[PDB]
Amino acid sequence: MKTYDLIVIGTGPGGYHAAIRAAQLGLKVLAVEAGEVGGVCLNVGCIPTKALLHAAETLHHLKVAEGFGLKAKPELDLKKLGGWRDQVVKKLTGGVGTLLKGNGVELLRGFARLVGPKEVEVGGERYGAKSLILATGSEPLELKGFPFGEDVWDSTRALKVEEGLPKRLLVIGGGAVGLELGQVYRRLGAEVTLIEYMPEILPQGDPETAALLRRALEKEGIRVRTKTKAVGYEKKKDGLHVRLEPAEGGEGEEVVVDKVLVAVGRKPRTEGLGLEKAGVKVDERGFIRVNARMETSVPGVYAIGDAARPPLLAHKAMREGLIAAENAAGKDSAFDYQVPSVVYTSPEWAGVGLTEEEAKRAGYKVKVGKFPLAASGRALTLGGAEGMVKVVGDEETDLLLGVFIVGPQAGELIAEAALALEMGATLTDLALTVHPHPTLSESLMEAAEAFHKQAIHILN
Amino acid sequence: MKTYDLIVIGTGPGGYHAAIRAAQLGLKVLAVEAGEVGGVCLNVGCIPTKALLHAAETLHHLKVAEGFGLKAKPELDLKKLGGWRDQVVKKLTGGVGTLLKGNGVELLRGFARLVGPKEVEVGGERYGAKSLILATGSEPLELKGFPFGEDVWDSTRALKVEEGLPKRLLVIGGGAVGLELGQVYRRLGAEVTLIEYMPEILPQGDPETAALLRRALEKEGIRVRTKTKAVGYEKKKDGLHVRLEPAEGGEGEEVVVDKVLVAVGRKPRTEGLGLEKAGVKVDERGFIRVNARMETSVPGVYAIGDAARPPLLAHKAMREGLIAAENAAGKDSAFDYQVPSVVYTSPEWAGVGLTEEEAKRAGYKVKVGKFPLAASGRALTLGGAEGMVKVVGDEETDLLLGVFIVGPQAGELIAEAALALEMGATLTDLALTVHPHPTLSESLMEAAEAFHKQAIHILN
Ligand SMILES: Cc1cc2nc3c(=O)[nH]c(=O)nc-3n(C[C@H](O)[C@H](O)[C@H](O)COP(=O)(O)OP(=O)(O)OC[C@H]3O[C@@H](n4cnc5c(N)ncnc54)[C@H](O)[C@@H]3O)c2cc1C
Ligand SMILES: Cc1cc2nc3c(=O)[nH]c(=O)nc-3n(C[C@H](O)[C@H](O)[C@H](O)COP(=O)(O)OP(=O)(O)OC[C@H]3O[C@@H](n4cnc5c(N)ncnc54)[C@H](O)[C@@H]3O)c2cc1C
Repeated sequence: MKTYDLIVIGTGPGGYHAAIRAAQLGLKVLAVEAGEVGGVCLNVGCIPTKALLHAAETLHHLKVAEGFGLKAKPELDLKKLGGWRDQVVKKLTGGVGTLLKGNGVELLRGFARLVGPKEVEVGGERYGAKSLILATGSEPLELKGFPFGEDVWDSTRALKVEEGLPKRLLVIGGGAVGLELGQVYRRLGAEVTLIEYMPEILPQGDPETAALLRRALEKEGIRVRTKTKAVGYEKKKDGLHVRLEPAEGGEGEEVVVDKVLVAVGRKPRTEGLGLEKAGVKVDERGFIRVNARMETSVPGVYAIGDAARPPLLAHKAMREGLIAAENAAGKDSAFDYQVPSVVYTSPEWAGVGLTEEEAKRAGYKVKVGKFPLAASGRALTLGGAEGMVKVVGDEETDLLLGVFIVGPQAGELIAEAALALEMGATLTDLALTVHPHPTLSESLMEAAEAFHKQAIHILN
Repeated sequence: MKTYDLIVIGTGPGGYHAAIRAAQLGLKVLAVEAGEVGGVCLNVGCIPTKALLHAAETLHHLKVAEGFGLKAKPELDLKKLGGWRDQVVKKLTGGVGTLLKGNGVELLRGFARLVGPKEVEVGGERYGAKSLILATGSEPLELKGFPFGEDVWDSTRALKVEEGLPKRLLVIGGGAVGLELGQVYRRLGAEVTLIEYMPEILPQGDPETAALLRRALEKEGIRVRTKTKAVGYEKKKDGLHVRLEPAEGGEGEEVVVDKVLVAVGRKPRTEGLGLEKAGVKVDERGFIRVNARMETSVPGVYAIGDAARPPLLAHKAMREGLIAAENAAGKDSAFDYQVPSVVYTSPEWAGVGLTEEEAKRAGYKVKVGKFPLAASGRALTLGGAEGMVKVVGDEETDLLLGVFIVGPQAGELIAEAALALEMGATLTDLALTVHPHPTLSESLMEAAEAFHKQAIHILN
């Protein structure tokens, strides 16, 4: 049995961050990976999806561009697009491999399973360490009545646009994955229908900005059906006849499509991992129970990322990996941070902090400030202003509580909001910062001014 | 004589901000404008230039897009482009006019001249007020040997691309104006040579990131010559023969172009304004002398924006207008803010805070963190991925001192840095904020980690 200071199972965002940070702190690390280095985000998630979205937005904007004299007869080669997507993925996963090697981390390819609290079995061989970090991630959640197959795709299959685009696609799930892939397919020419069980898409996010995103997608032809669920389907020669019903059940309604993309969630990869042999507690949902130090019920064993707890986001997994690594190295670290969320559709949607309802539930005297991109000079110079910024704060203390953005570059602008929350910023602090003009970032400053009823570019 | 609580001369960014904020505070305001409402930024500066840059970037990106299957046969109608530029300007200036009216601000069209400390003459009529706010802005600075005319353009003329593109253009000035218009013309097909008197472009900005921008421009075919000046020219049959020399004087070198764009600076519009009749002191350069409250040598008379002092930026003028208005309303406000600066070229350049040299002179123990966009996953998904983020801080206290960025969306990312500085953030604070992945904003977080020698995506 080979021994190390730390064994990390999984090399996705969380796992490779843990391995590298642990190595920087002087630990001898072994990283085990059953598939491609880089995990879901780099191979079949964040990266390939953002790549497709960029190509789709570039194509889409050309229609807007006709407005300023740019006439074009764009021809998109899907095979070439798929090739570029693959190249981007390869460059990034290769880069992580080079990073692991350069940091002295040993990389073992195989499926790891615990056989004890501090012993892992891989390919019949045993490996041990005083610390273990479980970063096994998640997988597409299956939906009753829609088993994955040739006609029912998961997000991974949906990425392969070069394998034939369906004329009609039904997307089940109004979360980031469904919205993003849905828009990609629409912009590539497919008829797209998206259904969401909740009253509004992005159910956990601010309903107002989420609604604006839905409206933008509807304007592009995507049929969005909220408070709706898909019960099952029947395969016929003319396509898949899917039965739709109201959220709480009711009168049936049929929709016929060629393919179905199921994006209703993720399932943590914690079964068949040997956790029951190590004493690691798992909750009813399959998530490994952890505290703020990312430590499990077993001393010296940590869990991070999608396998540990929602939200299922990459930057969160990355930070959790650093925390677990630092603690495995003997430090005293803990996760207590504001986690932003972004949807990379066009316009983008981003949020961080508390929604109006959550702030109210928390006991704050909620007050909001809004700034429409229709009043943004920068948005106009970019060919059109679609979106808004909403700031949530306490009117008594002036404390900033949350920020929600819908529009171009929302994902880049939300970092300013995250920093503001981490610094305990007030709405006055946000308004007092001199944002450059003209920029989309200015909308945050103006939304803060609107909160105080003194915005300049809009009547208060 | 008609009397008001406040008279604002000029309706550019500074002027209309002062007029509106004063109105919000209950003052009876009169705003005087000799030309188009909205000033330089909205009519012949920020807005039209950013619009042209966006069109040029959309066209340019098609080359990179070919890399992912996007085939196109672009055709740019310059007349249509100019028409769009005009539409954007008209919508925004019309918007400011609507805001002034909506706020109860009286708008008088004409050229105002003070005739006394608190009295202004317009069109032969007299107007008075307890407070006066001077926001007359600036105009293109003329260069010895290059009087403006048919062959020597100022930025306003350069905006009119629909009036014929020159085969060869010489741009004098390596500031934001020269760089931006130079890139617009190059992307539109012109041969472009740009010269800068100082050793590096963007002389007051971080030289490291400024040099990367220069190199990016040179890669696009723009010939950039620093430490160089233009002495004069002679109009011949084959074009304009311009004599160049080392900035400090020396052997001459001739360059032949069809048109020259002079972008060497601005001159404050303070002559013929009646300041000598009111007792308002002006410095050697023509700027109205003001303190942090934006107060001039005459109680009750304030000056803001380009007419008051450099840097000559829109967001600065806007904030100064708010300060002046608030003080005119009886409050106690003062300008003590970090002012970011942005160049909207591709890649963009942005900076805020202290450069390494300025921090060193300030007495800080300078330490820096750098992160290359070549290591950014998001940058790769957007195609080209060139640029870098540099953070400047104090080693002993960990205090963030300055941030400089060169790359896509640099101007949108700098607001986070500005907020950080206003909040007294340390490099640790910046690194601890969980930035969304994958985003370009992550580069700031990673540059902070690099400062501490523990960045994950690059070897330290
Ligand atoms: C289509 C799509 C788009 C997304 N877009 C975004 C986005 O834009 N932004 C964002 O923040 N998040 C996004 N996500 C979610 C993001 O991908 C995840 O939050 C992130 O990958 C979680 O990292 P992780 O390290 O926990 O796990 P994972 O990346 O899943 O990696 C776990 C790794 O462990 C390996 N592994 C598992 N079990 C074993 C075992 N027993 N032995 C050895 N190796 C094992 C796996 O093969 C894998 O490589 C997206 C997800 C999808 C599906
Ligand atoms: C090509 C170009 C691009 C630029 N790009 C940017 C950029 O991207 N970002 C940025 O921050 N800055 C940019 N600037 C600079 C920015 O435009 C100025 O900083 C800003 O306009 C200054 O605002 P202001 O209110 O002080 O003055 P101005 O906007 O100049 O407005 C002054 C107003 O006063 C009027 N006026 C003057 N004298 C009188 C009088 N006696 N009576 C009545 N009315 C009078 C003028 O007609 C005018 O409308 C750019 C400038 C140029 C030339």
